[PDB]
Amino acid sequence: AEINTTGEGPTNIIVGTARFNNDGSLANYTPKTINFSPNNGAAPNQQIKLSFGTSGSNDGLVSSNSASTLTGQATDGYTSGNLKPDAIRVDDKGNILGEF
Amino acid sequence: AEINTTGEGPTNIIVGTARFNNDGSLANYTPKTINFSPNNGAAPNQQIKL
Repeated sequence: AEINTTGEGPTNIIVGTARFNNDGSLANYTPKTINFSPNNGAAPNQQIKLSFGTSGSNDGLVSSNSASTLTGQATDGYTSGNLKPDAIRVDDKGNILGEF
Repeated sequence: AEINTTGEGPTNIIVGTARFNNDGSLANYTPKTINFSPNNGAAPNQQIKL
């Protein structure tokens, strides 16, 4: 897989920075986005946009005197699925359920 | 963590006073309140009142 455009420049690695404000609230962080090409036949140049919380808020990354630990993680996305005809079930109000 | 505004002035330390009346009943004590910022991402400038 590859990520960065050019010139740093091993292809794998991004080198950004991050700063926390005086009371541990985040100030800013860079890069906010990532080009990402899997290079395995998947559609190239997916554009992820990492999020680590709004400026000046506890919602994202937060520095503190206490020991550092990861918490939370979430993202968009699925895996391909297919319907199975043997199980269908109509319900009340007449919309037809399906169970992939 | 920090507490006092300015000018004494290590940030940590408050220097108040207290007086007791003639029979041991309290007379007065100062400061009656404390600004307090944890400085760990918690909401800054909590106002305690001792």
